Amino acid sequence: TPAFNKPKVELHVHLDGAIKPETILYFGKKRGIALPADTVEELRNIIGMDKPLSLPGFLAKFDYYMPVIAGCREAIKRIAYEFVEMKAKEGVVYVEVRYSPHLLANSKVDPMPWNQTEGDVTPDDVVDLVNQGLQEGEQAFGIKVRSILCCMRHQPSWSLEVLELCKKYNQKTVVAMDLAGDETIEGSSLFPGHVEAYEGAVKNGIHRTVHAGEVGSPEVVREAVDILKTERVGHGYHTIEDEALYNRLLKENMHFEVCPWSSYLTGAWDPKTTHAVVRFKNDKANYSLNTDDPLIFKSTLDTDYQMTKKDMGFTEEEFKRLNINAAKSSFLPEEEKKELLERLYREYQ
Ligand SMILES: OC[C@H]1O[C@@H](N2CNc3c(O)ncnc32)[C@H](O)[C@@H]1O
Ligand SMILES: [Zn+2]
Repeated sequence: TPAFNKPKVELHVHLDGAIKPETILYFGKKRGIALPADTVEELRNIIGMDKPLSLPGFLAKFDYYMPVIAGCREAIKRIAYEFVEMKAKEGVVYVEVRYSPHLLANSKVDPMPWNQTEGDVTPDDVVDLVNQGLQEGEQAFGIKVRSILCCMRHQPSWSLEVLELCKKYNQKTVVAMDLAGDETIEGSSLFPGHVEAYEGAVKNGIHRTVHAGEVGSPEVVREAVDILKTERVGHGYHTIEDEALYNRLLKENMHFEVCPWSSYLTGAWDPKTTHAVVRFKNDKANYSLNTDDPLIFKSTLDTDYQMTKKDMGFTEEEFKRLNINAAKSSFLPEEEKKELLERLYREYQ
């Protein structure tokens, strides 16, 4: 009984937010770095979330383990290879992982992250490491996996570099650019750095996706679509507040990377109101189901499917339909995208 026992497509999930508590414990002791706990169980209760907190409160959880990974090549390549394994077990045939290359490096990064000590793992180096562990997992488990480099809202100076990384690793797993981080930061979507990086992505052919509407107003989503020129909208739950902007995005067939369990734990979705995804399922909108950060939300792709099934009354037909759309909205090249749609239709028969 796993809600939807059929191939799936995940377009929204962060690598640094989907690491096995066991691997975190392994590198914590191997490098001698402190950890909130010394047990996979207790470490799960410290990093994991039980009740709804907030976007700034959920983002702090990363501080507990990111230092144990960042800086180590062996750890960056391993978490990428294990990520594929996880997705292969959940029944996901195609996936798009996203992460901030700068948050995992300890060299050539202005504001050094996690108070690290200068080393040699450059940002361009973490993109290559992740490409290797992701490619190895593809041959060992049998699933297609592409990546997405993120732009941190609070750090616009890194953006232009994220764009160059997308151009250099184009198709070599990297298929797009994203803007994640603290959406509560006022005007973080208009910071010249971000705006310039997305302007170059539009003229260079780099795909785009922007975290918006998760906790901000409809104006933020409007800026990601009009000024940043996104091809997708991470979350976008608050878009319905602006009837005009929502119906316009509904006509343009804008994709909405939805994350149900995540919106409840971050406060992005008030539990006393109907979830936006319900309105999406009713309006036949383009959207996909995702996990966002399984490690911190103590969840699995099935969690979200079981949440929409029991609550919100989602049917298998809707599951096959929202997955066919995710495959159509994926940043795969035409040929590969056709192959994906050919496989799903064959398995959905
Ligand atoms: O994975 C890249 C970065 O994006 C941020 N993430 C993760 N999850 C997440 C959420 O969906 N909303 C906004 N930003 C997010 C984390 O800060 C992480 O370090
Ligand atoms: Zn996200």
